[PDB]
Amino acid sequence: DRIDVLKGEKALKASGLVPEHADAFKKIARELNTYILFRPVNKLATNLIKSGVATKGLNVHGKSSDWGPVAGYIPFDQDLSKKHGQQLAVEKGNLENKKSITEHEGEIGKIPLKLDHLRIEELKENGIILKGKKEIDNGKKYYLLESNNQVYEFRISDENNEVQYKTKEGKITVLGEKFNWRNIEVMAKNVEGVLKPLTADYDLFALAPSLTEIKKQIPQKEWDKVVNTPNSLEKQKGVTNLLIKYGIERKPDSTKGTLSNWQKQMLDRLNEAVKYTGYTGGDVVNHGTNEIFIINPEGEFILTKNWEMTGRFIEKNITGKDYLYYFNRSYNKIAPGNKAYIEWTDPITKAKINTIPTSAEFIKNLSSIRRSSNVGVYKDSGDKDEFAKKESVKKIAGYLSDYYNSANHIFSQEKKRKISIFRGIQAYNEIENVLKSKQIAPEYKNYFQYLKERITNQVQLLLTHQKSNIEFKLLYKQLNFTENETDNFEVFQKIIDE
Ligand code: NI
Repeated sequence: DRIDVLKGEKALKASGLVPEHADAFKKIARELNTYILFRPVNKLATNLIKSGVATKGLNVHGKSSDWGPVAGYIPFDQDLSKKHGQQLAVEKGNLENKKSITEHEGEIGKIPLKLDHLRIEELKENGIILKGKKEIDNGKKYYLLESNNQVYEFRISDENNEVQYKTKEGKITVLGEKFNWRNIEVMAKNVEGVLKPLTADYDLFALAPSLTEIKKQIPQKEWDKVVNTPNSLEKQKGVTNLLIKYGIERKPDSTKGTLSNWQKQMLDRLNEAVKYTGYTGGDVVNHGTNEIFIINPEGEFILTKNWEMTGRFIEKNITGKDYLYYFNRSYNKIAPGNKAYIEWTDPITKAKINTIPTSAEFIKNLSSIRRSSNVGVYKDSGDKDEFAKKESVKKIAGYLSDYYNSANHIFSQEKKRKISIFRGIQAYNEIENVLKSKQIAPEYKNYFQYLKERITNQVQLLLTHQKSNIEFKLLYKQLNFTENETDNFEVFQKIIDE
């Protein structure tokens, strides 16, 4: 799990959050016994945010800029964002910015970018732009601004800090355009009749509260009456109903993007803590859901370098220590040694995967196959057994997610690993049965063989991680040395041959 992660001040610098904000979060995590995870913030947006600039909310999906004079802000023209020249990307962004203005009837607009005094300085402190030799045009007083832009040229003005821009001599934008000097406009919010510029916001990746702490707050009588009973080990639906009842876990059928009542109070707490530190731009956190910034229940800072590392960190320190977290995205629980993990290629996206899919990924994968081959999982037309067939695929999707999540509501840490392995085995079994009906189309057959192999591989590495001599023992316990050598050798030979 701790695969070369960063921590302390180095983790804080890589995350982009403003130092005083992260520090106030540290207290929340500690007062509430919760893990707080954030996506990394655009590092060129940190100063803007600490200086009070407002953050973008739900209504603006335009990417902020990482380069040029506009760096940190959200350019109306997305060819000035972290998307240097991706045709498809820039076109999607520009559209979103236009719609942001039309759909919010005045609450969102665009205003000319004004690089004040201190900002130009800050840009100069970094490798972004430098001031320079003045320029004259239409009786206007200018100052070009040097930026490694391949395709654009910029410049500022004197009285008004307005910043302008034009295409290079014979260069074309990625949309097939070119033009003369136009002011640079950025996305804005209508505060009290006045449009204020917007910058990057703090993206919550997750909030993982303590399950044991939660249990302690629930009336003892009710808990023992909803938990301690008939469900033998696995299948704790009771735990789930209590978490929903007391506003800890979101409603049954998660609306488009609803937040649990505990999550809403947590947002208020975070935003309130940031205001208390002098922030005057409103809220810094606006919704709750490849490096990840982590603040643990002890106020420590950690930063994971990629998704596999953060998936393993969550399993070991958060989920494995009884904090709450649900995986929607998959990862390999045990990392690759010499023999790389086999891969599957999505027919449509052409993406490659080497993990056991979670439920939603499984549903998507099957969707790619359905598109690409134009047939469903089964072949018998005039559906008969149409009920079990559908149920069958549903059971597999359920077990794939259980492999990653059944241990979320299980208290015993040693039971967590045991239930997870067993879930993987149930998935394998269900998949094999689907293949044993012999009524599966061929493009799906290949994908199911891939699932069988990855499952087999991971379940073998998990068992061994616990008991390194378990392979030997599973076979050894089945042998009998009270018999004579020859008889005992036949038994051995049957077991490994079957
Ligand atoms: Ni956001």
